[PDB]
Amino acid sequence: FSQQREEDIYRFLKDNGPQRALVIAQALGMRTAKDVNRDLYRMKSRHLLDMDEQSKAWTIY
Amino acid sequence: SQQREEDIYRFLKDNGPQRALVIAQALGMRTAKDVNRDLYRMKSRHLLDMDEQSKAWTIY
DNA sequence: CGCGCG
DNA sequence: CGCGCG
Repeated sequence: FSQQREEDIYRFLKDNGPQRALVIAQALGMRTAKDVNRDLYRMKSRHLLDMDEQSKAWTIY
Repeated sequence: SQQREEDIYRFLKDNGPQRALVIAQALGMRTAKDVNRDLYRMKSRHLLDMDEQSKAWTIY
């Protein structure tokens, strides 16, 4: 987390719809999905986001 | 190849099947992540094998 | 290649 | 909790 990145993540998914972790990271200047996954799963635990297990895509809920 | 693999082999040979954490600490390192790259690299070459139940690596 | 895991 | 992942 660095630092309110979850806010940026939230804006991207809100404006671009359901996207995989790799696309989210690249849209924020990062390289791999590992750079944002701990954030995504932290937001998911707080019911901010949710992931479709089939498409591995993250969306706002 | 990277000499460390030879050291992992000797440890498993003398101490028997061990989990990745034990192997790493035996070679001076801290976590399993420090040796997992070598382990699976040796597995693909059929040097080692991991018991999926106990997660212990052995000579195969 | 899914990996979230500290 | 397996995770090797670049």
